[PDB]
Amino acid sequence: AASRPNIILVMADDLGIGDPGCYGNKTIRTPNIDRLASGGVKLTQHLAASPLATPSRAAFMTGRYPVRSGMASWSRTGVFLFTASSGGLPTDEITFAKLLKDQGYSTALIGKWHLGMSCHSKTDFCHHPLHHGFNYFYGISLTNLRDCKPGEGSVFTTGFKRLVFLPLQIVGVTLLTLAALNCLGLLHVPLGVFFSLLFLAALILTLFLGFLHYFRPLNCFMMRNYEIIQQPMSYDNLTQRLTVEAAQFIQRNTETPFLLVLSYLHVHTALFSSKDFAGKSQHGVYGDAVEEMDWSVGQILNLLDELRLANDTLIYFTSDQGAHVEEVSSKGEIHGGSNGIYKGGKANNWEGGIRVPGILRWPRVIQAGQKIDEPTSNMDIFPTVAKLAGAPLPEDRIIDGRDLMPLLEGKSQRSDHEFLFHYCNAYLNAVRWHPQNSTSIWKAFFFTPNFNPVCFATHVCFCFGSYVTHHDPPLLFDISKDPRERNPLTPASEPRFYEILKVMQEAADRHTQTLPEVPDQFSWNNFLWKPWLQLCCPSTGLSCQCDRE
Ligand SMILES: CCCCCCCCO[C@@H]1O[C@H](CO)[C@@H](O)[C@H](O)[C@H]1O
Ligand SMILES: CCCCCCCCO[C@@H]1O[C@H](CO)[C@@H](O)[C@H](O)[C@H]1O
Ligand SMILES: *[C@@H]1O[C@H](CO)[C@@H](O)[C@H](O)[C@H]1NC(C)=O
Ligand SMILES: *[C@@H]1O[C@H](CO)[C@@H](O)[C@H](O)[C@H]1NC(C)=O
Ligand SMILES: [Ca+2]
Repeated sequence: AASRPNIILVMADDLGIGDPGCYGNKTIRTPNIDRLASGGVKLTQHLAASPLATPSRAAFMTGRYPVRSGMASWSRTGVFLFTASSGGLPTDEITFAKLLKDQGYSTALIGKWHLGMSCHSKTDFCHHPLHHGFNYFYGISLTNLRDCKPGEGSVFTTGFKRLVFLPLQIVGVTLLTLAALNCLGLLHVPLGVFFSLLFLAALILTLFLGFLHYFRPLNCFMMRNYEIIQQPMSYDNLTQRLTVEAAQFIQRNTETPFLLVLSYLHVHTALFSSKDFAGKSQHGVYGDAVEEMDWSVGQILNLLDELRLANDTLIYFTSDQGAHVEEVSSKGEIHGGSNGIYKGGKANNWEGGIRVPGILRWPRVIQAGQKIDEPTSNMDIFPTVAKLAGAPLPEDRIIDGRDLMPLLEGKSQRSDHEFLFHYCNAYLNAVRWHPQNSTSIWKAFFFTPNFNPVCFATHVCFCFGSYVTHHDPPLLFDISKDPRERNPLTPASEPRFYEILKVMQEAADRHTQTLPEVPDQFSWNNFLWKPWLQLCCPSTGLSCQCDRE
């Protein structure tokens, strides 16, 4: 409360809840992170506001549901894939960084943003971290992907199939058959038609070739504030370079309260390690990466000790969302991570994607070794940190996040989340319910995905319909009793079935009455590659090579 301690927010990319040591895993080496759970609280029911990178991060930064800022899509694209697109965290939203920055904190973002860059001009940076509360930024505007490192890139495959291969095949077959018929004297085919097919194939093929050659350079680069330092992004000691920038930040603020947000690229698809982690792993390169990530955390702790700030510094650890279930290469390699006993993962509202690692450590205040089980949200630190810094919560808008200091200081035993909603981009998927006078977790599902190999089909389940199956009355679970979420409830729990789904179903109805009309930050105009938005470090246009790193 107006304490003004140092705040370190550490967010791992896609790290499953069932991967760290302090959570069940027995083979992975996540020491420094366990050396953070034993020193404080371990959230056992930490819920990310979304299964995708962009919206989850959007919710974290704002403490508001992705829909309030219109940072969730209705299409199959739930995250930004082009640095040169105009969609981003709304210029009118307020991040906890801006909040802390106004109270005089030194703010820094090290690593991944994934909330847009510019709007109308390549340099307006309307959505850049420096126009959302951060004084300093070292990292990447978009996100790490297979395509950022030559060896895979099956991120676009589904589209490559529908947009290039298949039509390339229709044209091809059409031309081969037209040639046979014409050659057989069953049809006269004018040169003008063969020309039209060749032309169309050349065009589709050139665009596809263009895409393959430029995607990586135009979308995978390193930045330092408003400038490109490395294009394309190199993996030479990436996790190490983030740490140094993080470490260097803390150090230049040993006497000023500071806010550090370390958003690692790990362990998002396209794993990697330094010379020091390559090989020794559990379930492959992923483990090699996760364990490298942990070495980074530890590196920051020892610095906190070295500088004697560890005692008056709030540290938090989490993952933007669950580990990727359907993430396996072609030559075999099984990536993605694990979410333990839980069902689902990255891209669906099944615990495995909603649930997630949540750790808090503040020596001077939080009782080390503690363990909370009440339902907590990804959006909860926005209000928690605002208080810590004495920054006032915004009153012109609603905040879904709930301060969690009373829960971590034992001043309270129940979290203010008896009604949590689970969206799937713009689509209101599930709905949780921790009844006031009970310890049961009622979870309804207005719909559910449709796991591909009975969702390796499209690489990621959706929220649309052609891959979604609605329910009426709403399907219902009781994660409190059945966490594994491997058995719907209707027989025994039938004495209050229609009863509960009446109190829950109303929530959504009364809830959706606070969802204002806001622009779709994920519309086609805000998601598509805009040439005039492309940052190109060397020359002008598209031939951007950079490495000031
Ligand atoms: C006050 C901030 C205004 C930001 C928007 C500025 C729009 C005009 O700015 C111009 O936009 C062109 C198209 O993107 C660019 O090619 C020019 O280099 C840029 O100067
Ligand atoms: C974007 C991909 C579109 C694929 C559609 C291909 C339709 C076939 O192509 C069309 O075939 C006609 C007769 O064979 C020709 O007269 C047309 O000029 C030709 O464009
Ligand atoms: C530990 O992690 C590996 C992959 O990193 C995974 O295969 C294993 O299942 C995890 N252990 C648990 C808790 O299931
Ligand atoms: C560490 O990063 C530096 C960057 O200059 C590089 O020279 C070195 O080889 C890296 N360590 C590795 C991967 O051996
Ligand atoms: Ca992610």
